[PDB]
Amino acid sequence: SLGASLVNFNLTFSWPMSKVSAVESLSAYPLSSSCVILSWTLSPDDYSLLYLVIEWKILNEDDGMKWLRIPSNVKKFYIHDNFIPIE
Amino acid sequence: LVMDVKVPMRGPEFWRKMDGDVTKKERNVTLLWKPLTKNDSLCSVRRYVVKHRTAHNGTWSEDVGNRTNLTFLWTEPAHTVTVLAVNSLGASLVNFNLTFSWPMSKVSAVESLSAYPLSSSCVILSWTLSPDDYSLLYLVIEWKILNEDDGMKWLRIPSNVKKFYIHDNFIPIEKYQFSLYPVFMEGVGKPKIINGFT
Repeated sequence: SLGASLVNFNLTFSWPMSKVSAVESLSAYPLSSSCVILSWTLSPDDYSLLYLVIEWKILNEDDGMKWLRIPSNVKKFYIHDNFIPIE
Repeated sequence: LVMDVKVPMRGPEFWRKMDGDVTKKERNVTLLWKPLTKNDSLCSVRRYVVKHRTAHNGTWSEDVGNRTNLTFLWTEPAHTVTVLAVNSLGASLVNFNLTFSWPMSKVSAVESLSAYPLSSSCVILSWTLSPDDYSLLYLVIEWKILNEDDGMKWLRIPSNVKKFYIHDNFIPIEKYQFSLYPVFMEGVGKPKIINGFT
């Protein structure tokens, strides 16, 4: 009612930029049936890496998208979700 | 005042418990079913009638009263049994017929079976089936603590599904043996047996 949000996030779409990688290594370990630790080592970035986005889904599925934003200043993350053991 | 308005819709779902040595042609079959809900039992059920069917003794009906259990001795190679829920106005219209046949007990329908502990009281069971030649009505999953005598519980699974959710207070320290029994018109099929925790 008083105005717009002050701090806002900007996301650019660019196909050549979609060909630029920043993650060297990525691994996931199921800490529990709902908690999974995601570890990653990042390459030395030339373009400004604002943050990361982790997308998890059932493998070999069109839908089921679940995404979470991760700060670019960390190396390990805890993903909490009603994970399906079979999939 | 609640009085039975009509005849019951469908009969109860029942399974068998086997007692006796394998070498015995004659063995005790303990039929176990559940009481019918007001959706099926309508208002009240006065008794259950077990109508048998054999190639020699023909069809004879046995009343078990309100009991949901009935043990009968099976000797003939083929023996069909049907259960009807009789109320103040009549018996249950739709009734399941289950056939016992030792050769037909060697017919398998499940290609692969697996169980997964969704939670302490939730387990998902998945299965892939062989392409059936005999007429398959449904499946019957029997789960019990592995290497135990009693405590087994069974559920009727529709044959059209490939996954089933079983919600029971399983013992986490005890591994459970799951036995999925394919039910055919010709008789009970050969089960698929797996072992898994919960």
